[PDB]
Amino acid sequence: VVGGTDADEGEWPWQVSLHALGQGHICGASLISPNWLVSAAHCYIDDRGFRYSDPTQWTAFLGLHDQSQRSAPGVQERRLKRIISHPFFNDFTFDYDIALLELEKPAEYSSMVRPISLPDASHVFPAGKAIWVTGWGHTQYGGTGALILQKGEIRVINQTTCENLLPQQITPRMMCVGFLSGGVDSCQGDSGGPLSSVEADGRIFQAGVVSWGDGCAQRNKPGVYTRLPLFRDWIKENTGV
Ligand SMILES: *[C@@](O)(c1nc2ccccc2s1)[C@H](CCCNC(=N)N)NC(=O)[C@H](CC(C)C)NC(=O)Cc1cccc(CNC(C)=O)c1
Ligand SMILES: [Cl-]
Ligand SMILES: [Cl-]
Ligand SMILES: [Cl-]
Ligand SMILES: [Cl-]
Ligand SMILES: [Cl-]
Repeated sequence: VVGGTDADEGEWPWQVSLHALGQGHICGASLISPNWLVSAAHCYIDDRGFRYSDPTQWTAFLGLHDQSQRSAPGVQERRLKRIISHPFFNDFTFDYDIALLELEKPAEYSSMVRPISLPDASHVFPAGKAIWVTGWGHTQYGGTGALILQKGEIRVINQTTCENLLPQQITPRMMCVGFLSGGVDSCQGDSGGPLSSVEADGRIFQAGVVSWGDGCAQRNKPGVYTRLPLFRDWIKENTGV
């Protein structure tokens, strides 16, 4: 996250850190039930001789605040049993960039570990709506990740503007969220993490999944996120949640 600040301990208890292959934190995810996470399909693709598609190579850290304090009280580690990528996902256009991760053993809910609510299929997050993005990704494009979880407030951008800013790249599964002036954005290592939207009655719903962007925090180049309402039924069919 570029242009954000340190999250408070326990502030985003659905935010998960996914480590693989002894490389440390790679991608984010969100807790949606005791046994299931939502993430980005693109994080789980074999590449460069590393078998990122093998669920047995991953460790999920729940309740984590600081990557250098993985043994802090309340942090839970879980293995993955399987990774279900959306059947229409592909890594040419990155359309349908969403995956479901099954934990080998259930999370234990606490003040530090608890799920985020999924939005109904009919919900639309309108242009201008404030949304939070969180993660341990780079704090500058080309930079280095954050030890302490970062948060930043961004806003939904008009879909036609999004399409025009990123020509031939934005499908209707994608949503631009950020600022046209830049400054606050997700970045490399935030992929797969949730957008968290505070709704009118104070309830928080997941509003999307960090996917991609042209650089980070640049003017006219807001982050691109997978929309979540479209996938409510698919999530229910595959997880029971
Ligand atoms: C994710 O954090 C990560 N994705 C991977 C994939 C493999 C290993 C590790 C990680 S971390 C990162 C989030 C970036 C969010 N950026 C902003 N909000 N500004 N996603 C990426 O790095 C993705 C990964 C691909 C596999 C989807 N790539 C990009 O973000 C770069 C990019 C993708 C697609 C189009 C463009 C536009 N370029 C041009 C010339 O038009 C850039
Ligand atoms: Cl479950
Ligand atoms: Cl486990
Ligand atoms: Cl939406
Ligand atoms: Cl806008
Ligand atoms: Cl301009």
